[PDB]
Amino acid sequence: GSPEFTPPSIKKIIHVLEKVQYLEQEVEEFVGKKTDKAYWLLEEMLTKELLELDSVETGGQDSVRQARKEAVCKIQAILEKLEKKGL
Repeated sequence: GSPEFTPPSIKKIIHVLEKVQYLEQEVEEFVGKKTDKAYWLLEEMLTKELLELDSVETGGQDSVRQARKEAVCKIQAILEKLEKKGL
């Protein structure tokens, strides 16, 4: 048919990454607390997306390994930003 751009499964990497982008913007607002029930869930939701992306087994996919590592790094930046939003 046609070559097109962006494979089929790659779309998920975008879908998941798109989710992280929204989570980041939410953190900036999030006025939760380090010991708040929402904060736990807030950190919980972030870790959840990271757990989904870090669930692929793969084997010889450089594109996946690169995206997987980059995605996890993003969660790290937000995780700390939240640690200071709680208190």
